[PDB]
Amino acid sequence: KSEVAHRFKDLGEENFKALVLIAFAQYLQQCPFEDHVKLVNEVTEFAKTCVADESAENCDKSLHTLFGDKLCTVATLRETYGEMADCCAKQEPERNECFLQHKDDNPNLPRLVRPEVDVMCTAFHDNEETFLKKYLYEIARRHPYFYAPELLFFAKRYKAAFTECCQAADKAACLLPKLDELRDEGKASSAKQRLKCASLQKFGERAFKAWAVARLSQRFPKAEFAEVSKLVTDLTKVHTECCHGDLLECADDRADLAKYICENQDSISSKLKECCEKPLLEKSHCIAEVENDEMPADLPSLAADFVESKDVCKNYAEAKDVFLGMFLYEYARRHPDYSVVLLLRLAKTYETTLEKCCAAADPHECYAKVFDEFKPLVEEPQNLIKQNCELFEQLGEYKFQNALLVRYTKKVPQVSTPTLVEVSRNLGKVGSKCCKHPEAKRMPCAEDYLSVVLNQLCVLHEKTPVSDRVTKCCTESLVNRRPCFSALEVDETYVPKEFNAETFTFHADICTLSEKERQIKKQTALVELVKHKPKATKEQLKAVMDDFAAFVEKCCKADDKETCFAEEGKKLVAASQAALG
Ligand SMILES: CCCCCCCCCCCCCC(=O)O
Ligand SMILES: CCCCCCCCCCCCCC(=O)O
Ligand SMILES: O=C(O)[C@]12C[C@H]3C[C@H](C[C@H](C3)C1)C2
Ligand SMILES: O=C(O)[C@]12C[C@H]3C[C@H](C[C@H](C3)C1)C2
Repeated sequence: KSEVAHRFKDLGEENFKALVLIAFAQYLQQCPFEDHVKLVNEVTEFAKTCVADESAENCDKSLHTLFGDKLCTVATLRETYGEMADCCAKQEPERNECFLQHKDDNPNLPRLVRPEVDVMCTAFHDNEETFLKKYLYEIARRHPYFYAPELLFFAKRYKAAFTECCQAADKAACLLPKLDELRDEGKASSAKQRLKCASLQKFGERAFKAWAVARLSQRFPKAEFAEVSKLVTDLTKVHTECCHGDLLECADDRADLAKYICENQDSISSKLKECCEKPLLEKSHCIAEVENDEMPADLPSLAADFVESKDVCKNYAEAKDVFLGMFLYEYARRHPDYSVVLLLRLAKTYETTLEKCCAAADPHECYAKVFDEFKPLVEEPQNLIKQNCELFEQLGEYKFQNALLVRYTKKVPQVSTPTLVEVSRNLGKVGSKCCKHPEAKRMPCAEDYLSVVLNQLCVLHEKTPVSDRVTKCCTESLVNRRPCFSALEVDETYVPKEFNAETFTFHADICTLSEKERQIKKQTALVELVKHKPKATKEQLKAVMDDFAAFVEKCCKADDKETCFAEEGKKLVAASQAALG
């Protein structure tokens, strides 16, 4: 057997060459692109020898062996990576483990600049393969733990955006939003992978299994508990392995679970047919994104099994996690309109009540009201969504963002201005996205996107802590994270930042910036204004922002923009200072 031949045949040459590029860029993060292209060509040539004849020299070696051997042939391995060259002195599997240990998650490479649209469209046009591959390389070496097939899926979407937009009348008006959306989707995917892994370390496999029970049950509600339970057990093993970070082992684990699911469609879901006709590379991806199946009609209420039955405490006590899993399965499959975390809150509530009540002489009487305890937990996120979507509709995206900016600056004014801006804007984007869903779809959508916004915040904060309240929210159970953040109040102890005239000076270019860059400059100033006058009322802030808008309208219409911005700017600042007192 030749695993390399098998992979080449299953993936196809184009996918194989792209995944080899990613694999090498993620380990050899400092080698130039042209060196990688040469590694990829040599691996591909060799793979083709194996495709032609699985008995040919070296074709029977394992992928790990061949990949390691290839890394160890890199002439500059010691000069560039130091310790990582010491990996070559090991045999397998120690060698591969040593390579994994020496990938660098923060590699100190310059930020990837978005060039001008015409520059990008010209290069895309002039050498499409090089254009796309080089950026694949740039991103992969900066995100060495990003799962390589997912990276490849994104690359195909980028390729599609350039293909469409570079042939359009207004290239920029077509392309830039598509790049913005793909940037966000990429970061959401990246953050979800990090979430799952840190969660698995920080909270244990039990927590992750509860999450999976809830999510799979919503997705595959016609599946029986034992089937959901098997998928949960395998999914946990898969995520366990993928977090260890060996791409091949992770891929085999994912492909095995995808094969299982596809051979078992009739006992899992009616929505999988399309996914299960895809080639191996895309199958597991497609399954992970499948829409929820329709739930069975005429499912009974949970009262009989979970409250009224004389056997609740007996069934619970004999196998606690199994019985709670059943509860979560039954609740989730009936509620695809709930967030996963909401379902976990309800399961945790159910658990807390059984633990208390099953020790009493009359358990039945003590847990008789447990379903009533669920009502306020469900209503809290439904009501927050309703209120936020109504506010979003009244204000529009930009002013909604500004309302959040003001409120979150007052809550946690120690956070850096850029972070407050980025978070507030992203929360507004969650509003945009999720408020276009009907009520039924709103809570899962908000959970997913908020999870990435709050994670991006928590990552920043953990690297540069500024607030004990934020620390607490970021380090609590991920279940309680969003309610802990919702419980934040205005900071009563904060000392106003001292006035700085430069902070509130604006220049003529603001008139001609993109809407996004103009917005970010205004939002920055708004945060600074709140940090300076954290007790300003909504009326007072609105008066200042209205003057600002008048000021920008007047100076952007003026002939001599530099002097208007300077002179009208000084008048604005002085007036505003006297208003806010
Ligand atoms: C503030 C921007 C988001 C727009 C929608 C409001 C979000 C409300 C939180 C919904 C609950 C998410 C999941 C949960 O914690 O149960
Ligand atoms: C201390 C007073 C100096 C502040 C002067 C005016 C500050 C401008 C407010 C920030 C931008 C408003 C946002 C907007 O309306 O788009
Ligand atoms: O494997 C593939 O087909 C490819 C490999 C690269 C270049 C181009 C666009 C993306 C990324 C998918 C083709
Ligand atoms: O700015 C962005 O979002 C990016 C930055 C680089 C890499 C990739 C494709 C292009 C160029 C746009 C993402």
